[PDB]
Amino acid sequence: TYRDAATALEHLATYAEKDGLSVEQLMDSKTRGGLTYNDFLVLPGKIDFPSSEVVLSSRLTKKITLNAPFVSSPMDTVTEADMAIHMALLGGIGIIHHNCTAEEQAEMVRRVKKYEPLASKSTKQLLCGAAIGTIDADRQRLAMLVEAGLDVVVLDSSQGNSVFQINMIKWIKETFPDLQVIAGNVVTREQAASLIHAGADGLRIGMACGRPQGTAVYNVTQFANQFGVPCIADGGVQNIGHITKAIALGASTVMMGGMLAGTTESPDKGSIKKYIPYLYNGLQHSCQDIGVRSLVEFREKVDSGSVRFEFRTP
Amino acid sequence: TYRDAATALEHLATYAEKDGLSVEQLMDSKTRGGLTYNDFLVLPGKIDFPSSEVVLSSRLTKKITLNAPFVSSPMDTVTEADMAIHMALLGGIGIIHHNCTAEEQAEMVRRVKKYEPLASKSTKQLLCGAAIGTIDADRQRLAMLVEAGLDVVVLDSSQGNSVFQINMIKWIKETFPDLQVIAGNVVTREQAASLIHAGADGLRIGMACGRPQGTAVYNVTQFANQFGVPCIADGGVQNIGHITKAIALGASTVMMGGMLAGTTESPDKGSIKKYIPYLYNGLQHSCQDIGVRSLVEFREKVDSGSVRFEFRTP
Amino acid sequence: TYRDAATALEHLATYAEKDGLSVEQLMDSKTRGGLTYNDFLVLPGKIDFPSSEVVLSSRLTKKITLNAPFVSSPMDTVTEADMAIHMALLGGIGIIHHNCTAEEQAEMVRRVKKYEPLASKSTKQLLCGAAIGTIDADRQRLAMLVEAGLDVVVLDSSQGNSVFQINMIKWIKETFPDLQVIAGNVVTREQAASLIHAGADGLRIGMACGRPQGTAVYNVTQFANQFGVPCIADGGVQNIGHITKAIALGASTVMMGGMLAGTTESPDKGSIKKYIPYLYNGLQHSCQDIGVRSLVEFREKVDSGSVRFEFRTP
Amino acid sequence: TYRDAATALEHLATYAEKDGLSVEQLMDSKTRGGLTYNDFLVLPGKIDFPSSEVVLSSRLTKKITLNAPFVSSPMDTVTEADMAIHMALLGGIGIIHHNCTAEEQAEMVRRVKKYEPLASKSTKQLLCGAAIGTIDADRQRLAMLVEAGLDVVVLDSSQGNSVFQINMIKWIKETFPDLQVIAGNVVTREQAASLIHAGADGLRIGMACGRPQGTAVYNVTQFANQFGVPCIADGGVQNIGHITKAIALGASTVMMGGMLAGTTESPDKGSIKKYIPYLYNGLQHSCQDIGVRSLVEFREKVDSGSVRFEFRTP
Repeated sequence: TYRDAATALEHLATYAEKDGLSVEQLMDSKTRGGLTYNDFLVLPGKIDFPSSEVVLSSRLTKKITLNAPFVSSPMDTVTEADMAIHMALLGGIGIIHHNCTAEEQAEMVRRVKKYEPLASKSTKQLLCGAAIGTIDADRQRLAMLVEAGLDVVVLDSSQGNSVFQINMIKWIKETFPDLQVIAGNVVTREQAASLIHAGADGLRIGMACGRPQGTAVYNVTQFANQFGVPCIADGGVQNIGHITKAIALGASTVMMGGMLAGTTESPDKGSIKKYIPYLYNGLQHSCQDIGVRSLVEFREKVDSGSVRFEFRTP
Repeated sequence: TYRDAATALEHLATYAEKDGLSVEQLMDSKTRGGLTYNDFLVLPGKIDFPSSEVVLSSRLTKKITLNAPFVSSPMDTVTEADMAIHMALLGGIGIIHHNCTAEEQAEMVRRVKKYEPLASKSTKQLLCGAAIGTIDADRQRLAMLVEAGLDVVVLDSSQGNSVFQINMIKWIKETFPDLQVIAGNVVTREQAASLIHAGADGLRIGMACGRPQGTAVYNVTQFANQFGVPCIADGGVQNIGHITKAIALGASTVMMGGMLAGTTESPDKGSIKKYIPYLYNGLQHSCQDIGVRSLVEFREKVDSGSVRFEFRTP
Repeated sequence: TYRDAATALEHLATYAEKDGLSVEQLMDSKTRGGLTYNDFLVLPGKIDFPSSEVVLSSRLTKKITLNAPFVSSPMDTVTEADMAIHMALLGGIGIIHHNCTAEEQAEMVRRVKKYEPLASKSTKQLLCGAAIGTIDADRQRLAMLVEAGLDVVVLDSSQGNSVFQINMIKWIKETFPDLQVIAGNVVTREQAASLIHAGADGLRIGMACGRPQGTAVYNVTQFANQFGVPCIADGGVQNIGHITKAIALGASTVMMGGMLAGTTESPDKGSIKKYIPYLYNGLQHSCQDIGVRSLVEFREKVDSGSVRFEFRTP
Repeated sequence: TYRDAATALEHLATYAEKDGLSVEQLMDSKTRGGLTYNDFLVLPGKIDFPSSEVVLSSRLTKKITLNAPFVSSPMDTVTEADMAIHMALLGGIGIIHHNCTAEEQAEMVRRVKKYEPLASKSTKQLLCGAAIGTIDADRQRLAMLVEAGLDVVVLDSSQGNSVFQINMIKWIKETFPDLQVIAGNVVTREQAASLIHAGADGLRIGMACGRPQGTAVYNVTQFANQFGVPCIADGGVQNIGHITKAIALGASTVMMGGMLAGTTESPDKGSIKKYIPYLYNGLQHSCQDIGVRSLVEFREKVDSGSVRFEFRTP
């Protein structure tokens, strides 16, 4: 009559595929269309370890790795020296905004770099990022930032795939060889190809014209990750769920803007000194539930079709 | 011109399939995606009997059968001795919560078991269930519950497919052979396989990480029912419609939480002594409309493709 | 360069099919799922006549034809003698409700039948319908209604495909051969087959258990219309758009409940003497826009794939 | 290990198609159904020029080309001589409404034509359009409008594919050979074929009976543009996004109604003298982001599958 319980693990082989969808099946522009994080769930797996064991090391750029995938956005309502210092102490990084004079921006970088476990350090000084535009003036700005000790620059554009930005990337790589460059914003595979070819060390993802973020992250990273170019998901995550899903779909780090506005160190959500640990633990538990011991493993399992997904009805 | 009325039953054969969808067609993760109960309807069939004839006997675990598929959730706002006693008198069962000391929980079980037609009885005493965690302490807790006469234990976890829970299942089966074990929570076929292999007598279904309940119930039970492992649908049903659909998709019993908060016997919806009969009759009428004389028949008809469904637009 | 304007009608042949969807393509339970009237639009065609020319004659049952497809529902808030008289004068019909004693119901019928162009007449007296249940008592009720001059009886059930209703149909046909019987409610092809086989002269369409109305109307009528059994759409139309779409999908007449509550003749929307003409003209204009000169033509064009449809996003 | 950055542009060839959907893939009535502008996004491309270089010249009719695709609707709340004069000065055109006597309408045209860079001019006088019906009286009306200097007439109908309108088109072409005729409204390929065959110089797109605008625009223009018959999108655009998408899908110009109600020159949104430049620049930037240097190029790129799209979930 009924099947033997002892055969339950073996009986999974009478099925053509694993329960749920692979990421490739989920992210089908032809059938499901463009997806946001709220449009799907990640299915749980097997828990064989405590969440405390989960490693969250994350590539920010080709040469920079953080102990956590959290990056503060270059918004004048979010990141200044205070934010950048405290994000780095907590294992992420801060991208200092450029709605300020070049001198003011360099002094903020200098404050971070002069500041004295999970901590993001270069020099042994705290890591610092900063945003610039691709206007002629930003060349002088960048030179000042580099003089102040900048580790990574983010080129700040709604539409990054431009001759202006490509030229800026090429100039930076030639002029400041030790500086890591994150280009963007991009939402398509073609945009990604163009800026990778130009010499980008990382990409920033998000945008009549635009693209649903989940679909953007998947299609850009599916291409970029083949070139070892890590991507930042910058679509305005609001919670641990959004962060887990951004990474699931291919992002290496996640940019936090509105999420961090209102915290103590922003220029009330309280202190980042509590909030980032809360997110860090939340992401450890997400990985635990999914059955992966690191974000590197998480990426590998998803790309192999081991991690499964389900599309959600409205 | 027009076809003869006398040929109407025979003309149904010029059609390739029955009107509406089979459950397999409905629950397609590739086309429709993940479904909740509100996303579909069960199509009516042929009424050849009064609703009063409908039998609602339901398997709780491999060895325990109830006269009705109603199970009270182990929530400190829902089930205590009062609830558990009255659920059992009405042909269902109550799972006593464990947000309390082990001694307090055992005394609540003892109250149920010492209490003196559709009634759920073991000993001739009322059936009682209780929830525990899978922490080391819960081993001592369970021993106390068993001493008090416990018939079935529910392992209480958001994500039940863990080494901790698997170990707990194996220990219980070896230590308390006469005790029935319901494992969970699970939402996937793989999770179900793992806990069935470990020795579960039943599964509890429901859950960044999770799954729409209709899809969860279908895919877990489609696997579990082959092993004679009955599943409890625990996604928070709110009405008779939800209960009918949970069972349609494969659930053997349904867990009621919020539905029963506010009733007289919970620790105003009035008395369960009225409400459960109301639900019992409602489910009889649902079965009647669908054209099935029992929940066993209902399961068989659905799995054979006889019972039909329709997906609902928003 | 550009194509000649003179060839525009001929160039439509380089296309594999007409623009938009056929009704069969629209009403696909596998792809689109279950549809309501709000989920689609009828595409316009070619206007070659004034709307005043549009004929709205509609089959109520195998033997009864009305000058307009409007039927008042058997609700004690909608149809009594006043409503039924005035609906018949305007070319539709009224189904008198049965939330009343059999004597009271017969007197209401008698009032209609004794009352002295588009007018619905049998005898030369106004046509009258009435609802009954399928309980033993309704046999005596029906005998009284028939004595009072009843032309058509509607069997009033949420789920009409029952042994009780089948028995009632067979008894009526044998006992009152001149009486037309509308059976229901049904939502599926199988239910329709059963009640047609029993001897129904018409079907009433609409209903955990149920079906989206557009899909119900299409699938029931696609079957029933082959047997010359006209169907009433009873899903609670609210406007001219709903009425046009119900008929487009296969309904022969449309039942109005809530639409007519609040009018002067119901037991403020004003007088039916104004409202029905307003709907009558609205439906003429709908037919005009679609390019059909009658509801008979409308049915034929839709079933041949000439009339086209478009599914609407939310 | 990782792929070389230098190969990034070449690696795009291992993919079967470009990222995102072609317009033909997007506008599938069978899979996605009927779409509105809010249901999709246009994907960004490569920026190789400043937005100021973007040319927005747009065909209004076979013989009339405007410097911008903006047309004011013939609504008595939107277009009169003031509106029409100022729209023409800004490189678009105004269609004067006909909820007025024929004499009053002709005097409004006369005011435009007698008025003394991007400016729309015929004679060297400002271009003027006007709406008429297809009633017998409108023949005398049109003669008066033509005497006043009318350049283009719009036949004003909810459903333009009628013998009345076809007759009117043929009469106009024969009687006033120098007058350009825009026929409509149409929403289908068949309606378009009929009015093109009759002699229309342009079509106006938009409409129980109707069609989602994005789908209407695509299917009508995909046919009409082959005959060099430019189409006006008249579905009530509200913003720059709507305007960009209407043109993306095939429209040559866009009609603005509600958008322009409340402006200074309508019979507060301020002056059109500011608002139209704002829209003009917005559309230049949209084209820039997409990577096209003109609306002619935009049409060509979209029809070739170069410009890509993404369907948006709710």
